[PDB]
Amino acid sequence: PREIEVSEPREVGITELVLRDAHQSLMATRMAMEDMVGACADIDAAGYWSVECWGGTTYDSCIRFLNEDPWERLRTFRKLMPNSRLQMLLRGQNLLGYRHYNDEVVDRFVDKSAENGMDVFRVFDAMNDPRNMAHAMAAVKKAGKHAQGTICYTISPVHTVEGYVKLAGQLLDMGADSIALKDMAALLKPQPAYDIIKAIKDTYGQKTQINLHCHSTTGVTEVSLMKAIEAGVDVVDTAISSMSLGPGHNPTESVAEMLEGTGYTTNLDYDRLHKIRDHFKAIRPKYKKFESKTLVDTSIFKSQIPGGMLSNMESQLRAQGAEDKMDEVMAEVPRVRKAAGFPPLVTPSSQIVGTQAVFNVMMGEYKRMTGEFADIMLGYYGASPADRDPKVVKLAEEQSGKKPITQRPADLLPPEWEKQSKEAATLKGFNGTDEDVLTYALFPQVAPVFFEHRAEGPHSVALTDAQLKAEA
Amino acid sequence: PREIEVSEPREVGITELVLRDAHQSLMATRMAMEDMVGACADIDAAGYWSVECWGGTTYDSCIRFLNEDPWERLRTFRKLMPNSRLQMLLRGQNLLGYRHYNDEVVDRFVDKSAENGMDVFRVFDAMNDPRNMAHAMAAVKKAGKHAQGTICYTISPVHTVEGYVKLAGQLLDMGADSIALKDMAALLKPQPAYDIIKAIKDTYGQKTQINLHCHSTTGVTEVSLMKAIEAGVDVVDTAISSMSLGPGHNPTESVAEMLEGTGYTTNLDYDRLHKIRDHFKAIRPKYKKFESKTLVDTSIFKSQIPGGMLSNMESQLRAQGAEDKMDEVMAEVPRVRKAAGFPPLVTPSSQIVGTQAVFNVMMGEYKRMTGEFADIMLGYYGASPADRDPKVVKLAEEQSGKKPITQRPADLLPPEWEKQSKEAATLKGFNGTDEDVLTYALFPQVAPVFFEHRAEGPHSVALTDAQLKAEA
Ligand SMILES: [Co+2]
Ligand SMILES: [Co+2]
Repeated sequence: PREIEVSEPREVGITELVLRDAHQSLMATRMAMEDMVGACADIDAAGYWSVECWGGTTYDSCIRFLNEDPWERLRTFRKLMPNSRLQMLLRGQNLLGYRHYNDEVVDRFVDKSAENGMDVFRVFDAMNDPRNMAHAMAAVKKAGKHAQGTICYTISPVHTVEGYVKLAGQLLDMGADSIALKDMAALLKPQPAYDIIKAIKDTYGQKTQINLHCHSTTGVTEVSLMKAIEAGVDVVDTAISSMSLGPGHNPTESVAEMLEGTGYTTNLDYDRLHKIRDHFKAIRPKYKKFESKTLVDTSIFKSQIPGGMLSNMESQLRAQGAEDKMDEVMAEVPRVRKAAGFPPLVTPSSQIVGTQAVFNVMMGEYKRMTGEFADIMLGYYGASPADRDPKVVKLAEEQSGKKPITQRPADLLPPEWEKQSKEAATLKGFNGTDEDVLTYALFPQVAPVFFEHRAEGPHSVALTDAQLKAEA
Repeated sequence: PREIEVSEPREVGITELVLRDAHQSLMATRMAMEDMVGACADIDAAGYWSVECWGGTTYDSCIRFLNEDPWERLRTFRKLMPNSRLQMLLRGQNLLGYRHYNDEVVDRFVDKSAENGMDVFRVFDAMNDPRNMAHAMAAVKKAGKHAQGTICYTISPVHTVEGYVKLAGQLLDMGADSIALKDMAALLKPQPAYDIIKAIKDTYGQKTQINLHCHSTTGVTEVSLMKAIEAGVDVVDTAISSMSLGPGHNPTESVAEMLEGTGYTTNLDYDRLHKIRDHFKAIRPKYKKFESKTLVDTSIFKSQIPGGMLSNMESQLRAQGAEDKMDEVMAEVPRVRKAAGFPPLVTPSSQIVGTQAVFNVMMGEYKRMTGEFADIMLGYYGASPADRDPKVVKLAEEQSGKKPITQRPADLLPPEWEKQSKEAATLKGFNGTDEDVLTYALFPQVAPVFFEHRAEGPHSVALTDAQLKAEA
């Protein structure tokens, strides 16, 4: 009988994700605003450390499918949840956009987010390249808001506890007010959860604030949450029980209840949590057309491939006849990833790698690369966790005509704000605010159609109470 | 920074529940035999410590809804899973029946179960009265099979770690080959899971075999499983991922994967587990008409009332108009339970207490008691964990005319085998075996209808592949 050191009795902070990541993961970010605002009061009085309610795919979803202005959604939340720390997910130099943007666009986006009420900015990069997060972090500090540097967790031959402790130091070196360990594919097991959270605390000290964001996709992360807390994690992200599990997250009430008697405790009001649970439990059924159909999947521990990525490929394979070659492409991924430097397999890396893996089982190994893949191999998306296969790099140099870069990609981007400003100002509907110019800069394709319909007001693509009853 | 003692690195045994409890909890025990046998080979080679595949509600379900002979199902499993230890759930002196039976019926039932292949018998009692489990345990030892004494976990003012360690000793005192901690309502939290499993091991020694059966109804039991393993639990019950969570159990693959690096390990073959997962993942959809619609519910931690019990009452309340008195009956339960001696709230105690609670909010407090309730208060179902309110006892004595007893109820039951034998032998279809006589003794009402249709062969009340496609 050995022994395990655990942190002193203490409160554990909880961030509620129901308003953003939960519906983004369980119902394709289609959650309408009218189905959320009725819980904002209770959520505000629940006792959460922070409430994730913006950023991520919600901006896209708002203008693309709900005819809703993300900014207006941010202002209503700021108003309905006055005492809460609002939190968002922002993908560094990419913001919530489709590409890297010149620093001047980042400054404004952060600026307006803060100005409209955002308090905590979780800045992250798919490649885990601290340089892509650098300027975003700065803008956040400039606006006097909380800058949370993010480490996208993943499993690979080059990812080690030491490798994560180093990244933490870089994030702190660039002024991170706290470090977020983000595990979107529920790959973080219990021992690793404990060792990593302990290693960071031991190296930079107990005052270092760390927030653990784990999905429940594989079904082992709630145990990791307990281990992270024993290791001393400061805040853990959860989703209200009526909106949890599956590709979602662990249950807030479940994570709050499991601690009774451990010496660890949460600052949550269970009666409030109970109102928020019922609120979404009544609403969720209307979103049945967008739910996933797998509650637990551990396959990723053997294949390194996340369901969303696996399926996306399977379709590409049928849409091209002989898909049965799935077994072949499922074996090419590991090799393609390695070539790219073992980037964490999250959007967009996951589709970039997945797709390329197909063009390797199809035409031939790198006989032809997509423009996106070539861009990763050449460094236009940043630095990889491990050096990329010089061979495949050269091949990309020859197939693209672009030369490899190794410095922060945005270092080559020219000012564009003025160019954006003018362009958006010619679209019917444009209201003149920077907010709208950002909308156009982030979604050039949708900004037009949205600016023209916005006056109609937001909508819902969910079933109506009528459609619901008429179905069953 | 304090420290927590954990058991030495070691293998943890796993019992698969997919074949019995999983479908009993997720799809009203309607799982057809033709939808299970195709996984028996893989399940047999998976590496499970035991495979729960009989007993519980499956006997009833077989003869009542599937026109299937439980005994034939037991013989096919014994044949398709030759190298596995088969396990079942048997409710002591009640067997799988509707009442206590004279010892001679228990002897035969166990006898035939063993003779038809059952290896591990999990004997338990709703009231946790060791005397009701006593003879069943004996019969199991007589037949040279594994006798697992069961402790139904629950939370109440009189249930303590000490109180459970005592029960364990009684179970061992009556020859238990191992102790099963059964938590049907997912009430077992992590610290309690650790303390109880440690207290038992510390008191009777490390060789004492303990199996932990936890449901996932509240969403905190997988963390309890980790704590039980650190405390030294020997075997934990899980359900294959495509048939888990909700009122079900934790995911077998999830519980197997979360241990990597802890020093704890399982003896499971992940590829086999992968075939069993897909097998049930393809079949499960056909049982959609019987699924529950709540994945996580922690309400029971505040109300002591399990969803199934809560709903059952709510219907009784509407079926009697003013149900809105739910808030009243939900407050009477605690008081009614206390009166009965705080019995664990599982079948049948839960309905007996729930119903009576209504007749207390309706007619008046105990103005009228059901015959079942009177029976609990008088002791015809056995001893309660804590002494019953002498007042309410007297009231039952007066309303029933029955006198209170305190000795094992079966001590007053006369031989009945011969009486059963004759009676069943007059039913059209009866095949003459003791097996059939038992069927009649356990389900007098159904034995007739089943004995007459059995020749038609088993059926399925699930959707057909055709009905499935035609629906969506
Ligand atoms: Co997430
Ligand atoms: Co059970």
